[PDB]
Amino acid sequence: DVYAQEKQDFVQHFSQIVRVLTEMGHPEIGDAIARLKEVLEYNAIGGKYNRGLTVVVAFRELVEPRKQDADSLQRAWTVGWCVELLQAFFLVADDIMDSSLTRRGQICWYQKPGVGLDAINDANLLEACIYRLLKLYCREQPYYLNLIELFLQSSYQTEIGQTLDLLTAPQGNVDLVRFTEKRYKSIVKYKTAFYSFYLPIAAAMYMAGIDGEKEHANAKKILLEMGEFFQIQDDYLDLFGDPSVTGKIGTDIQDNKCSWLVVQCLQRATPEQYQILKENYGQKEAEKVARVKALYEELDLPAVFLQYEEDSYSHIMALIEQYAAPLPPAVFLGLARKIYK
Amino acid sequence: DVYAQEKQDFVQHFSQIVRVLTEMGHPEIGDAIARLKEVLEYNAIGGKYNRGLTVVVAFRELVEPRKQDADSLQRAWTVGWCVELLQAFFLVADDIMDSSLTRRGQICWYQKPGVGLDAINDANLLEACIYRLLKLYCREQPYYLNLIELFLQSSYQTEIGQTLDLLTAPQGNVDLVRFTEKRYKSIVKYKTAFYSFYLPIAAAMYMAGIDGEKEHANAKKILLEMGEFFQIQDDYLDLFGDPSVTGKIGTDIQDNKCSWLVVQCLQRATPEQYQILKENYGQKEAEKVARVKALYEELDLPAVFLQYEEDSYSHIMALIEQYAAPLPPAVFLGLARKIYK
Ligand SMILES: O=P(O)(O)C(Nc1ncnc2sc(-c3ccc([C@@H]4CC4(F)F)cc3)cc12)P(=O)(O)O
Ligand SMILES: O=P(O)(O)C(Nc1ncnc2sc(-c3ccc([C@@H]4CC4(F)F)cc3)cc12)P(=O)(O)O
Ligand SMILES: O=P(O)(O)C(Nc1ncnc2sc(-c3ccc([C@@H]4CC4(F)F)cc3)cc12)P(=O)(O)O
Ligand SMILES: O=P(O)(O)C(Nc1ncnc2sc(-c3ccc([C@@H]4CC4(F)F)cc3)cc12)P(=O)(O)O
Repeated sequence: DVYAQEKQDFVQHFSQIVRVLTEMGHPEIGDAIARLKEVLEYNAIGGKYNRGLTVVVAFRELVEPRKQDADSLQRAWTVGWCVELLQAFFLVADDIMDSSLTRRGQICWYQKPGVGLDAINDANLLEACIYRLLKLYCREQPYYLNLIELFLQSSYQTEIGQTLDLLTAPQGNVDLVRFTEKRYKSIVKYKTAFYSFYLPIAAAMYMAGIDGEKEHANAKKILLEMGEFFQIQDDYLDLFGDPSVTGKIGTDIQDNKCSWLVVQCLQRATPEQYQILKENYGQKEAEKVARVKALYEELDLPAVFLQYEEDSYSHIMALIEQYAAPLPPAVFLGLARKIYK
Repeated sequence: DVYAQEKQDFVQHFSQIVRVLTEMGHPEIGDAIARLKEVLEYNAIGGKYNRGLTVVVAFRELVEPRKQDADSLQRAWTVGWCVELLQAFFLVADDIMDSSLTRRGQICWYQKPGVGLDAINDANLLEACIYRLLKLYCREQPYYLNLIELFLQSSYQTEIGQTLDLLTAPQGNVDLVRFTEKRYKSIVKYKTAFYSFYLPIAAAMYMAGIDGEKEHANAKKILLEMGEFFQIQDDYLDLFGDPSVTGKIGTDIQDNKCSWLVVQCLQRATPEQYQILKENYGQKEAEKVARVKALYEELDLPAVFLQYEEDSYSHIMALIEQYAAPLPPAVFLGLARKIYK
């Protein structure tokens, strides 16, 4: 299991990441750096690390082993951690915006006592640490500027998607008319697919000298289609998954979210079916949640998902056959096997 | 008035800034871009634009007029606007953290109805726009990477200071023991001086080919000492200024802030004077505010400020005489004349 082999060394490298981001020439800022230590430890640790590890795995698959020295690996781990800090920045902030209670089975940072909206500044420091790391480890490298720009573009794309999400589903203002498929695909593309699929692979490519605009265009065609499928999967499993399988528990309906399900549900309705969803979707009560689930069931939406999963598997295989070269197909396929739940 | 000459053209260029940051190949994100237009217009417009204009004025003073073509000026205006967007990013967010009501005599963005904590994402888009602008206007230039890194370093330094501020004065937890001078100088240095004084001049230098580590070290020695003085000035004027002069009205005492005044006040106290400040500083009531002001008065703190202003003027002149070369002294002096209130 190629990801499980690399994990040990990756998660150990965190010690050094934090040591270096807090390494004492200016004793005056001690107290803020301490706080920075605390923010990293609480927010970068505890996930599965899929995105970060994809950098280290791709790097191994993309570089000639002759050219995989100790330095090269330190940089790969670091850039991997950069991806993880990006995620930490987004999540700290999104949890504030969504009024979330927990994240990874523990209290969101901003809910922790004495933190509150100070978390906004903490999220910003998380983003800042990316560019500090890139500079400490990669300034002298020929791909240095490509990475800076790739992280920046990835932040912008994610923010644009978050904006589009916030527009599509305002807390307190339940409206289903703007839960369209065109709109769903866009949110997923910008809000998750880009930084979760494209970014880690693309960081790997750059680090191995692969900076062709055509090569990157091709990786991206594949990786976006992948990330779309994997988000639709999570939406499905949110409801119809056993929570032993998932790890979450499915609040998408109480939270009035733009899930793939409710979208597809919306397309397959006599006018009278809409009124039941208007009535039930978003409410605290549990009997209400049940009537929504029963509804999606009586529209054989599993059958619709199953069909989507077939077609999607076929298309992605085709893409990989057509556009992976000159990359090894196992960079894409290994990712798919790792994220499939 | 060198700043008043450049203002017209600078503020007109905003039209183009916004046109370009919202310029339609991807119709799917229309709705988020619209929102981006709205965020820029509300948050980048309405200030004095000192920081932004310092880029355009310095550029004129630093480049040989032969080499000040139409392109060169577009880039100067743009980078100026980049500074202004940085400010917009910080202020949108700081207003959330401080639970501010108004900013520039109007409702803070996050208080505007339908915005709320969505403003966090909006602040982030403001930061993102800097790097989009830098790329659209400067990618091909030899100073491109220096600007990217300068903006990033400036964000980090500001955030670190904001962290140190948040630590020093927690809303709800009034403690004066950590309002020390060493701590005050640090907050000002990182939170304001760097990005308000050093950054705009340094962006100008880079754009004119001045990338020496020694030249930048020297500009910075001057500009930090300047920014320190100008913040101490604002603290003073917050209380002892006529508000016809200032434009603000002095809430620093109700808001339990780490002002230069309260700091210096703390150093000049029998133990019994502290108890009056413990008692009065931070409270809603007005009679309480008065007893604080009366206190600072009876410690001849104007006399202490006056002395500080003399010594400070002398030191800054000395710095400029010693370290401005090979820059023209009028870049520093013009800045001082523009910001002195
Ligand atoms: O037990 P499930 O996972 O629910 C089962 N699924 C499968 N069963 C046997 N082979 C495959 S191969 C496969 C699959 C793998 C990857 C992908 C997407 C393309 C990718 F890799 F991104 C899509 C479908 C699913 C799949 P079903 O729901 O089809 O009954
Ligand atoms: O009886 P098999 O079909 O061979 C069964 N397979 C599965 N069963 C229930 N869900 C999934 S999902 C799945 C799967 C996931 C990803 C992929 C493709 C390689 C990749 F990860 F892109 C192919 C198949 C297989 C798979 P087994 O492998 O446990 O024997
Ligand atoms: O009417 P105020 O402004 O209050 C008056 N101030 C001055 N009066 C006549 N010349 C100068 S030159 C001067 C000054 C200018 C710049 C600076 C700081 C160095 C810098 F430029 F950054 C410090 C002091 C103040 C100053 P006072 O408070 O000293 O009575
Ligand atoms: O009677 P003057 O001393 O000549 C009087 N000057 C001032 N009066 C009250 N506040 C200030 S603050 C001030 C000032 C500010 C900045 C500077 C130095 C050049 C710089 F902006 F660094 C020098 C003096 C002069 C100044 P005027 O200029 O209106 O005639």
